[PDB]
Amino acid sequence: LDPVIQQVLDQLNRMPAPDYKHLSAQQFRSQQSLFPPVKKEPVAEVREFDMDLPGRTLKVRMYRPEGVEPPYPALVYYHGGGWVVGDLETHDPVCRVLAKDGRAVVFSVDYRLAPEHKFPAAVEDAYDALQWIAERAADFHLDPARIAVGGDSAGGNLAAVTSILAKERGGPALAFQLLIYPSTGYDPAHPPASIEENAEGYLLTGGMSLWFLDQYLNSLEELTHPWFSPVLYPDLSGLPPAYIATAQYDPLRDVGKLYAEALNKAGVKVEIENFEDLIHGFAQFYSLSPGATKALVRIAEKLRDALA
Repeated sequence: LDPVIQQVLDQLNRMPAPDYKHLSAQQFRSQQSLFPPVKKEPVAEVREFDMDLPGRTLKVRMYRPEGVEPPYPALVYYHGGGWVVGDLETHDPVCRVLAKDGRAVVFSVDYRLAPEHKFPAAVEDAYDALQWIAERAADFHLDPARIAVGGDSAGGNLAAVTSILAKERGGPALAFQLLIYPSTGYDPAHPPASIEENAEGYLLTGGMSLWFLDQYLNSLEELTHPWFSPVLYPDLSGLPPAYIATAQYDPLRDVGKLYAEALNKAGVKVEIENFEDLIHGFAQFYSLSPGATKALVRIAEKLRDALA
C-alpha cells in the first residue's frame, strides 16, 4: 500500500471504532474528516456558541476532553493563518489534540480576520475573548487559576500580546502561554538568521509572510508596534510562564527563540524547544506526518504539565 497513506491509516485504525449504529450525520461530519483524511481525536464534549462583544460577535468552539475532573484547567486558543485565514474548522484537529493530550478544556476563538479587519482587530478580539471566557469560568467549571492562552503562528502572536495586555489591564489571571511557532516579531533592522535561511521552499515563505503583513498592518511604523511585535515590549516581566515551540526549517524559527530570550531576560520562566525536522505550521500535518503528530502531542503534554 502507498507508504504515505499507510501512515495516515495507522493513525486512524488505532482509534476507537465509531458506533455507526448510533451515529448521527452531525456527529460523523464533525468527528470524521475525509478531505483530506485527518485524524480528529475524540473529546467528551464539543460546544459552539457566540461571545457577544462590543461591535462584534465571535464564535467559539469549546472542547472538553474525556476523563478530566472539574474544576478544569483551560486553554484559550487562537488559530494561526497569518491573521488572514483559518477558522474553527481548520484547527479543529489541533484543538482536539490539545484538549485530549493537554488534559484541558480548549476554547478556540474565531477572531476577526484581515484585510476585512486590520490590525489591531485580532488583538482586541484575543484579549476580549480571554476576558469573556475567564469571567465565565464558573459557567464552564474552569479553575480560574489555571487558564492559559496559546496559539500557533499568528495565533501564538495573539496569545503573547494578550498576556501583555492582560498585565497592563490588571487581568484576567493567565497561568500559562503556549506559543507554537509564534510570529512574535523582531527589529526589522536586524532580522534573525532563520528569516533569510528559511525564506524559501518550506511552506511559509518570505513572500507569503510579507503578504500577510500587507493584509494585516496599516502603516510601516506598525512593524514595531508592541501589539504586533511583542518581543519589542519594554517590560516583559511578570508575564505568565511559557512554552515556545519552533521549527528548524521555519523562517520564524529564530523569531521564537528571540522571544524566549526576552522572556527569560525579563525573569519569566520559559521553556523553548526546536523541532529539528519540521516546518512552520506543522501542526496542520497531524496524523499525516509521524513527526508532526508526535511533535504536537509533545506540545500538548507540555501544556498538560504546566496546568497540572
